[PDB]
Amino acid sequence: MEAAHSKSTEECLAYFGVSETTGLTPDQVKRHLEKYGHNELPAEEGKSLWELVIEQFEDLLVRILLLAACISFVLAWFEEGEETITAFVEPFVILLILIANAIVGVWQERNAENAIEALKEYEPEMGKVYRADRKSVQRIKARDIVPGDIVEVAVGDKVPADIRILSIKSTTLRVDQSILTGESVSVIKHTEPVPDPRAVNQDKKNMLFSGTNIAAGKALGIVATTGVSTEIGKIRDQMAATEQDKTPLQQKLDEFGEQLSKVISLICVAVWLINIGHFNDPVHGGSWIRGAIYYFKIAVALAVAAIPEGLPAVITTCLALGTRRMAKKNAIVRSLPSVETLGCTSVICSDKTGTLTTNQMSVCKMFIIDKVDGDFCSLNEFSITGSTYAPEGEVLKNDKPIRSGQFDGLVELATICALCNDSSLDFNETKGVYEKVGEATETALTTLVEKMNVFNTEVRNLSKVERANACNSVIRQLMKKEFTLEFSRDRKSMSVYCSPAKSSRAAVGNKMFVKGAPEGVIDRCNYVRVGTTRVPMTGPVKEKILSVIKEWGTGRDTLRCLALATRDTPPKREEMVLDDSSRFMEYETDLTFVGVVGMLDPPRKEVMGSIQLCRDAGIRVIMITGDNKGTAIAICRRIGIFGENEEVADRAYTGREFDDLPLAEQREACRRACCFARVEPSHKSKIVEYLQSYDEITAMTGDGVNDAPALKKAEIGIAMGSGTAVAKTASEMVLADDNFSTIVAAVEEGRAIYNNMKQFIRYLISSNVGEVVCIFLTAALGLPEALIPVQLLWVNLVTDGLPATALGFNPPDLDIMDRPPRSPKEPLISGWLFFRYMAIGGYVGAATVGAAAWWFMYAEDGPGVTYHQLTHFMQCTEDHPHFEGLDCEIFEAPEPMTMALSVLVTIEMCNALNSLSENQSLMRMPPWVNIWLLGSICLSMSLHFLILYVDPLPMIFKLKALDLTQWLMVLKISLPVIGLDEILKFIARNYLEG
Ligand SMILES: C/C=C(/C)C(=O)O[C@H]1C(C)=C2[C@H]([C@@H]1OC(=O)CCCCCCC)[C@@](C)(OC(C)=O)C[C@H](OC(=O)CCC)[C@@]1(O)[C@H]2OC(=O)[C@@]1(C)O
Ligand SMILES: [K+]
Ligand SMILES: [Mg+2]
Repeated sequence: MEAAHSKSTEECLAYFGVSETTGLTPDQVKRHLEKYGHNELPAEEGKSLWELVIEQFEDLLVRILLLAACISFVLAWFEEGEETITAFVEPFVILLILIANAIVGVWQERNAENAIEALKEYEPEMGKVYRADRKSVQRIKARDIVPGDIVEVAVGDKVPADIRILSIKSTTLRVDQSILTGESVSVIKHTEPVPDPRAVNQDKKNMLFSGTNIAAGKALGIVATTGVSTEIGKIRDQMAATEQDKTPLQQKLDEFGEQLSKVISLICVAVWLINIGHFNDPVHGGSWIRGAIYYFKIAVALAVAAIPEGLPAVITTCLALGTRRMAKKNAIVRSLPSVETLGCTSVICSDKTGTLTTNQMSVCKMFIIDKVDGDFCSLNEFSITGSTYAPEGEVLKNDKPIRSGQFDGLVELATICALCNDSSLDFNETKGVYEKVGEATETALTTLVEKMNVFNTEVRNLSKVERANACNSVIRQLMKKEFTLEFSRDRKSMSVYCSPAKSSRAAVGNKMFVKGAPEGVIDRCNYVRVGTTRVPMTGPVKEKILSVIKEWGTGRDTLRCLALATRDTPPKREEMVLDDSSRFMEYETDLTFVGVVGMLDPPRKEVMGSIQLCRDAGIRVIMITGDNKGTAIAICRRIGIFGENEEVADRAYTGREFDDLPLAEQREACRRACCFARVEPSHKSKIVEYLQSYDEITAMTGDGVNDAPALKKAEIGIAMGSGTAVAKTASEMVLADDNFSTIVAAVEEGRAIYNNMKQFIRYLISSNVGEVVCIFLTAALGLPEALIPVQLLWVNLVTDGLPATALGFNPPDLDIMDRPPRSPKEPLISGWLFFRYMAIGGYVGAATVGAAAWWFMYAEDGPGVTYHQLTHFMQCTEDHPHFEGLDCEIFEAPEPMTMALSVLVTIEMCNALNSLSENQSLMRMPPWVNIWLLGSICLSMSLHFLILYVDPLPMIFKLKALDLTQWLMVLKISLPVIGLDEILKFIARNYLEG
């Protein structure tokens, strides 16, 4: 029964055909179970260990690599491991990488945490029902509860289903429902219907929501909805229906892999068509099986050359280290790839209280009526110092300090503040500061009362722990608080009914003290207090009171205002019914205005600057607040979201205004809006959707489980460190200190990170371009393998992987927050840069094949063949008494492969430095600029020598070291690559726009 809050207790009982005394019959439970299912959210999504690894191998590059391993493996068993038992080495290495990458997947997944699963923490194991088969109450499993059940809850109970309250057995029922409504304090429940079928949850005063807690009391209810139909259930389903898109880099890599298969596929065909002459060859006289093995030794080399096998390790280690750095700056990143999206944020939607502001409220201003005499009216306005909750401060009139007691209107103002107040103070000895007990707003009032000391209590001789509530306590001993009419939002006030306590001075009698939003309260005043006198409420006095309130709330003060008032002749006690807040407005009529208080919830100190950084970085900032629209706007002005004199008619909206627009104009509103006041959790999600319709990258804050769907949906959901576990698990990032400026500092890192990622991605991939060239020339010409997969893998995982991660530590651009957000569709390599790596790749694939061949042709220690057809090396076995007077195993020699492997290594070290900066020459941007980069390069070079010199490894790698001179040639060949990009860098700077 979705609409139970709007129905009476009788109607709900009749809807289900259940007695409040008996509960459901066993039959009814049977039938209700079948119709409505069990009371629980669905079991976790479907992914198993066997399934996990299949997903690890859906990847296109991973798929190609796997295949490569197989061909490698055949080559092993069908080539003599008796000539070289270092042949079964190649197929093995490949497989291993694939295992690591799949183990990466399962460790990451098994340690991941689903937000929908965090919801289930709000499901109690048990619940209590009355059912017909037994007279006394039954403790049963909560999942066995069914709609129509007569349920019982009490102090400490987590509420098992969405329940329409029937009967409150205790004198009062208080509920902690902060997780659903973000109401900080426990709230009173009642039993009467709530008229509006479209009432938001905060106004369903007669409902208990599944997952919340009973803070006090005891009550009997009827279950309205269960399982997926509850409020927390609807939230689960929104989340589950939310597909989170791939990060831009993820997309670009899938793009790469897609295209990389296509290219590789093309290259294979290419190979075979300059070697199409193999068809004009005689059927007999050729070892085909050696020719076919040749196109497969080259096939596996190709797959290995093209794939940046070390890239996922480098990407993840840079993000990891960025993350550690972010966490020292209060930004706790939950999703490693989020760092990139974070740097892309173009819109930040942020809650105000506690993140743009301190949520540390104090009363800064107050006024009472000084005099009313015709059209003449005079106020007494005061100011109050001290911004903390401490009793430290003074009251000032026209900047002069005054004694509050001297003003009759103020002793009454204080007593209203002291009594119309469910909050208090307490002094903490551990932290050494005063702290709030209750709402921030009301606690500001009890602080105000302490500063006013309106009876001049011997306060000087008072200790701190008792100083906290000292002045308040002498007011609480003057009137007896009989009962209180709790705040509700239909009337936006609350009141307390007091009788005179024992009085030495016989009072007028009972009083009601009320405080609330000024408009409503003031309208219900027929009198204004002037000192101890009372005068009828007139126009000039009203306008004067309201004009000041507007000033304080709407100007640079940005103060939240409460009107304070008392009812001098309340209804007779016996004529009041306290079980239905519907009547409380009527009880709070015919009041006398006594004063207004203005309190401030100040911006965090850093928030000013951050809003300006966002302006500088072209990031829109959207405030979401509970303030009225006029004060929301003013607060925006105060923190720089709006200029002080900027016209913001079309950039500010209330939930009410926003809903009243047709869908088209809701969307246009989101294009420019920077302030939403008094919204519904509904709206956060809608706002995100709209912003995504402008292809925005939206960060969005939240902290309750009611925020969870918007967090899930935003590109970056941002949770509060002090918020719910559920909100955190739905977020890409948690703010350890709740501070908005932490968002902005994380966006900065995200940009710095990605820029450095750009460089080592560009670098590794450009190397793979190169390798693919070498492998291509090997096959295209018909040379002995210049490079082997065993070697190429080593280069791609290790020797290039260290400068790659070193480029992760490229110092950041100083203007990195003076540029607009990066387009998510920005290609990593395109246009002109494409040409640059097109050229560099063409170089290294020639350098590597060259040195290998230079060992063969134009040789000092090689066959020394000057310009011979050592492209026909394969047919040297039978054709040696035909052509060669020389040997033939010289074509499987290590030294050519290690000439190639050495020029590859040396080249990439140089190209790492060309990669320190995209276009800045090492003229203006030296290589010492990256401290760690120069360091890492020297380490890989060691590792080069290690596979050249340490007794086990050379045979494994088909390598043999080269003496004092053969390196000169390695350097002759490989060193120039610097001069190439240094030129192409010069070009971009001076000729194309940039
Ligand atoms: C890695 C090895 C190379 C050989 C490769 O195939 O990558 C290609 C391809 C996949 C693209 C190209 C490569 O194409 C070429 O290199 C031209 C053909 C040369 C053939 C080689 C032998 C004849 C990238 C590598 O070329 C340059 C010149 O660097 C740049 C870029 O890659 C990126 O932007 C990096 C993405 C993380 C992509 O054009 C990319 O596809 C597009 O979707 C992008 C945007 O991805
Ligand atoms: K999200
Ligand atoms: Mg919230």
